[PDB]
Amino acid sequence: RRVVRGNQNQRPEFPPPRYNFTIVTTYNETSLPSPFINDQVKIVDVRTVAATRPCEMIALIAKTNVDSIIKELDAAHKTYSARLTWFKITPTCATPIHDVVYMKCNPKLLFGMCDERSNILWLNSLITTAAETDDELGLVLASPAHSYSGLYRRVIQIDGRRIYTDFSVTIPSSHCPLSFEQNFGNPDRCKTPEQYSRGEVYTSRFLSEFNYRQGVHLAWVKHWFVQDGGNLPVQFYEAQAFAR
Repeated sequence: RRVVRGNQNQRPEFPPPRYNFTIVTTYNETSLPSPFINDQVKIVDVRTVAATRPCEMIALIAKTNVDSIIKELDAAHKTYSARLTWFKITPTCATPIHDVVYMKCNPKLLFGMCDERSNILWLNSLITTAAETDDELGLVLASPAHSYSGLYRRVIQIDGRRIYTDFSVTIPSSHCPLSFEQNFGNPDRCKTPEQYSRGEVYTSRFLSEFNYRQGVHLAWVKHWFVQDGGNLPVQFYEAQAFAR
């Protein structure tokens, strides 16, 4: 288990928690449904994202209809379970890079505001340069390398409904010395359509936990990016307005 270690006087400021949840580190797993689209037709929101300078921090963000599904369960007066999974997708295989399972979700509230969740899973080589956005549905990527270029797919599962968003990402060719190479295409983590179909993909077997709430994880990712020389885009600043 990854833990953050070091002197208190080197911490960033942490925004207050959004929702007090319990990580059920012992919950027993189900295989990952295939992210490939074949026999179940889906509408997909397709976005494009391009970094314009080396080591640029970027965010994969797109409004979805997730609330219209959550609030259908509210009108039914049903709590629900959910799953969030990010993939890097190629025609031959798909690599899950972030995966979370949610239980006892109150549909009066927003996505992710659920009493329980699984371990919060990440590709281990992304933990210091990646985190969720504030509503837990976006992905922040610090110091990408050129090899990050390609197709990213987010699958949100709410009860028995699924939402797909694709991001076509371009990163320029100059080298970023702050980056980590993810080797996204490695067959240990890049799983074929057949492997998903046969029910054989279990994220606990190859992703790693970073069981810190979003506000703490992103605060650290932004702090480490700047302390290593990165130029933080104003998009990732917080509002102080007139206060303090």
